[PDB]
Amino acid sequence: LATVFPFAGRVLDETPMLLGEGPTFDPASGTAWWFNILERELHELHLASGRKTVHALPFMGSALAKISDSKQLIASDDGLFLRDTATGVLTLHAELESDLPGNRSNDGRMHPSGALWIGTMGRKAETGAGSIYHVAKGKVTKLFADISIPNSICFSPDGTTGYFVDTKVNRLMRVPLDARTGLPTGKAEVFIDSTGIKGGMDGSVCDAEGHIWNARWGEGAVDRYDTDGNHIARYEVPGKQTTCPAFIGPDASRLLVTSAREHLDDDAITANPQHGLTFELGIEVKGRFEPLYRL
Ligand SMILES: [Cl-]
Ligand SMILES: [K+]
Repeated sequence: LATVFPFAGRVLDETPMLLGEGPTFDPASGTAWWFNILERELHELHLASGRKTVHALPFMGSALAKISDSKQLIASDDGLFLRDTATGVLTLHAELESDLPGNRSNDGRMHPSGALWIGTMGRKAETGAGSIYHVAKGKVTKLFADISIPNSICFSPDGTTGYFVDTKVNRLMRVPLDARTGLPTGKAEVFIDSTGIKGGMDGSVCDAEGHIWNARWGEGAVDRYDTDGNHIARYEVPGKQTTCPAFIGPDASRLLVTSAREHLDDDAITANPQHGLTFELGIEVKGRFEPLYRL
């Protein structure tokens, strides 16, 4: 091998996140959204102005989908909730491991059919405690079981392949899908075996050409893979506990990257105060805006 691109981007938000995750962009308002999972915060950044707002949640949100200009869907440890964007009022939409207090939600992403894929996990990453679910029109269907840390959920440009990983295993899987529903039409196949290679495969996006861009926890990097699964580049970022990328900007042509301070000792934070910050890379990407969730 991958070509290394040292960081030449910028800091989008100087506030450090304990566990920055789940970033997404609303092109209609020009606003990036992400979570601070463990602190129950939903962060809002208006890009053009740099105006930052932090919204307190009664649960650990980990994924956000737009429904309309007035409504969003939030996946959390306590279920799936509708959020009114004007008032911030939250209303239960569907249960999601709502009777499993030992688990929380993690990585999730919208399929172009309007269905959400969302991962869950034991709060201590208990082996095999997690799953990946499909949510469409409030109906929840389990897709994959026995996953310790679900991650890297994303989809090919035509909606016909899904990708995911168990971060504890680091074998990125591909799944053939029905593009009209986002449901699998075949079993998962190993696409990228990165087992034993340093760092954990965390959140991913898939660009307009079908390349996967994966945040690598512990390596301060976003790794890019071509459509054969070759590792062609590594884009360095200052926060080493890299968690997730997102396409941002008016042409979905910039890349936002969240990071985390979780577990890091005080000396580590002192040595690198950029742990946990939210960045933009210096390079162009050819992205796509996230699909809307269909009620
Ligand atoms: Cl160009
Ligand atoms: K739960």
